[PDB]
Amino acid sequence: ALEVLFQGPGNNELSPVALRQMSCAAGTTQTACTDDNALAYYNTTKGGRFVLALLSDLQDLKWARFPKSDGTGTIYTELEPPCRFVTDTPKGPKVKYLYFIKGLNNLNRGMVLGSLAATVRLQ
Amino acid sequence: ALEVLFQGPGNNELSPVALRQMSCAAGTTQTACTDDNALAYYNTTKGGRFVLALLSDLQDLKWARFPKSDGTGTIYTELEPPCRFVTDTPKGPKVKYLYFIKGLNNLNRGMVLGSLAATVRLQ
Repeated sequence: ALEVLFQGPGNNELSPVALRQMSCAAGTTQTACTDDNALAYYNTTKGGRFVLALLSDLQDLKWARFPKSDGTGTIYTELEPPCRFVTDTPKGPKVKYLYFIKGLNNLNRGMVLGSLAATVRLQ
Repeated sequence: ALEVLFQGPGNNELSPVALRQMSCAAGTTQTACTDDNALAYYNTTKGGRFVLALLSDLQDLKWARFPKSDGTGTIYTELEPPCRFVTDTPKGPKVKYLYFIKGLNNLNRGMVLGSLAATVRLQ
């Protein structure tokens, strides 16, 4: 499914890599992050899991929480004010909110917007 | 086919719009732009046709030429150094070169990279 063109690994070459999806817990505060109520889109990277955006039904989200792979702790990441779009889901049309990670650069912001576009448009 | 999520028209809403494709003439110099040897991806915009990137088989391109819609003249746009990727075409695998318009901002650069990604990856 979802893909993005990675600027790399070498030269000026372009490699398609997967924009993977995982369930995650978000909320209005760090304490608020209870159960799984959003979908995080991420790249695997030199740091590890790099999360670019969350997709959720809620519009109040300001925080997302991820447990480290290893199991040695958790990370709380700040979300930007969301973006709303409509997509025709199996249960009918619904508003979805797209939260970019706070501080996400314009290139990665564009990669997500281009990558999701065909599936938002599909009915 | 190709789509991108437009940040607009209002609020923080997201609208899927088509990333349209048109044949065009490119070359190593402005004079070199002879016949149709590339594919320009463009948005329709408040200025008119906004071209974001060219896709071509040639790797020597530095210029692209578009006749104005109206017919009152032509535009020569400067291309950035290209990016190469491989895609399995009906005639087998071929290298393609992606030329971003000179000065293209990172958001639009990312939108193109994300939008093309699923079709590069497909066989």
